[PDB]
Order: sequence, then structure tokens, then C-alpha cells
Amino acid sequence: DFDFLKNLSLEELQMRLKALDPMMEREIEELRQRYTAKRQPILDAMDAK
Amino acid sequence: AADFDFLKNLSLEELQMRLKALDPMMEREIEELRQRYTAKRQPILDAMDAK
Repeated sequence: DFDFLKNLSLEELQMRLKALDPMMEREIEELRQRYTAKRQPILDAMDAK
Repeated sequence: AADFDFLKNLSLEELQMRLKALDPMMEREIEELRQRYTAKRQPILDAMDAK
């Protein structure tokens, strides 16, 4: 909950909003990476039989 | 489990189960991420409606 937003422009609020979605998507992508590294040994162990 | 040397002594069926179990946990963590970003947008949206 930012407080510096009131005395801030409407164009500049829109930018801040727009910046968030890509930040989330990289965070999701990096989340998905931890899980790819979690799956990897399990998959390889299945190949080992 | 992060180590191959442990998991390779486990049965095929148990390995399929450990594998399937990661999906719901991941999807939960993602939803959680989404909910935190909902909180970041709220102050912007409010500030916009106040102008």
C-alpha cells in the first residue's frame, strides 16, 4: 500500500500498473523453474528403473 | 527429492506419484504469487479513482 501515489500523475500511475504484470510473469517463470529442477531427478530415476 | 541416488531405489509407481504430487503444489504457489500482485495493484487503482 504505497502512499506516494496521491501527489502522482495519472499517466505515471498507469505506468506503475503496467510494470507489475511483467514482474509477475518473470516471478512465475522462475517459480516454474524450481519445479522443473524438482521433477528432473524423479524423471531420471524412472529411466534408471 | 533433489537427489537422484535416493529416488532410483524407489518403485516406478512411487516415482509416478511423487511426480504427480508436484503439480498441485506448484499451482498453489502460483495462485499465491497472483494474490500478492492483486495487493500491489490496489493502491494504484484507488489512487486513479481519486483523480
